[PDB]
Amino acid sequence: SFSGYLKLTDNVYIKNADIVEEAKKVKPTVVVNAANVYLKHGGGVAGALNKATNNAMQVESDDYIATNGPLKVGGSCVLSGHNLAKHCLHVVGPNVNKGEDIQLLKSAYENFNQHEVLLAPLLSAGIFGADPIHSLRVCVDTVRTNVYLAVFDKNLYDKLVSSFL
Ligand SMILES: NCC(=O)Nc1nccs1
Repeated sequence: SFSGYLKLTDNVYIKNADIVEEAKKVKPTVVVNAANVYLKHGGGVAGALNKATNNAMQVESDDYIATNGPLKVGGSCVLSGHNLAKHCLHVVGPNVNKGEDIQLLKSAYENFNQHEVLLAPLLSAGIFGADPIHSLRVCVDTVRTNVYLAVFDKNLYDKLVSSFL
């Protein structure tokens, strides 16, 4: 199972790790993708997860969008986890760099509550522009299921742990 995680709360765990390498080692039931409404996995966590699937995640995502249309900001969809997980939960956190409502971050984390255990990144962090310290706070105050957070950046991981209330 998951190893080397620091326990933050009853159900939230954190590790300085690349989520792609973490998914390949663990092969969790659910890996969370930091998705956009179009499921266009170009950069950040999405680009890295998609590249690990040899673009199979993007091909599957384009078929999903052709059938269903775009997701809502704060929404999610369950697709295949390919070689990374049983399932991928594509969750859309607000992109602050696109002027999206930061209050949607709580709605985005609520999607995690439909899964008993997940491997996930901090929503809206990185190229999505939100404060990762705020994202971790919303995560621990919203998610009740078991979430294993992978933070790629060592310096950010240290800052998150040392500032955790
Ligand atoms: N290029 C790899 C990468 O970005 N991995 C990440 N793991 C967690 C968040 S970002």
